[PDB]
Amino acid sequence: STISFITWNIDGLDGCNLPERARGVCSCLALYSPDVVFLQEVIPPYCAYLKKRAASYTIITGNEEGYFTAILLKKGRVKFKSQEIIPFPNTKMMRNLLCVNVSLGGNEFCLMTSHLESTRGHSAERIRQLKTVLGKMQEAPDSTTVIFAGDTNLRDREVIKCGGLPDNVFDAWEFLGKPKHCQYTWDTKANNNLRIPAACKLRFDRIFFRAEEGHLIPQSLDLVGLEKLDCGRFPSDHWGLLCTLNVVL
Ligand SMILES: N#Cc1ccc2cc3c(=O)[nH]c(=O)nc-3n(-c3cccc(-c4nnn[nH]4)c3)c2c1
Ligand SMILES: [Mg+2]
Repeated sequence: STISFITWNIDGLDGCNLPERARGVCSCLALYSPDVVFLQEVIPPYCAYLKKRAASYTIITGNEEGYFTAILLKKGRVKFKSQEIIPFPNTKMMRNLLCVNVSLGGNEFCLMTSHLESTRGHSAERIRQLKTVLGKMQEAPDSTTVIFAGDTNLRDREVIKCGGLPDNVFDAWEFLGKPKHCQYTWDTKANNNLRIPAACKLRFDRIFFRAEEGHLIPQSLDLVGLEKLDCGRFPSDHWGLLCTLNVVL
């Protein structure tokens, strides 16, 4: 029993080299062939690109106002059961939590994604949204494997300020012993898409899981989208995260 997935803020609001960058992301999906893809900052022409160049993935969306999140399900592997949209009532950037209940490899899952409140100034709202996500993860039925993968925009001690991760929720990067090779997902030194002159390295993209003891645990975690495209830029200002969870008995 296993699940492989990619989480990626694909910077859809960047109108520069968007078809080439979308091609780049679809090439990654074809190469790594994940069961599920969690995407953030998707825009309408980006969906149209995914429909043609990643046609074997069912695109699940909630609200599609401006830019939004999506959960892609591999056709034939993942069976869609239901979707739930959890609002962030105090969001100023139309952010929300999207859960998609699915069946995969004989196991039941609630796959969640969000793009938590952006900007340093809205730290208090981002922390409240993280609490909502963590609360929803704990509320899922006991026999279901809960996976959150998204752009949290988290930094410093914001997780500590939220009250920390609960006793039954784990960060995949933390669980694997905080490996250095995938410690930053938003790196202005290694990534040139935004042309930020200052060197900034943050871990905005995070994976949280809630699984039964002795069942699914992270096997691997790797950065994706580190290959420069023909235009000399990367598919996004963010690196994507490729993760596999496996059962260890
Ligand atoms: N350009 C640029 C630029 C350069 C350097 C940094 C450095 C940090 C840092 O060491 N810690 C941190 O928590 N955030 C940093 N951001 C950041 C990243 C996203 C958003 C906002 C932000 N939004 N609104 N105001 N600031 C700041 C940067 C951004
Ligand atoms: Mg962006």
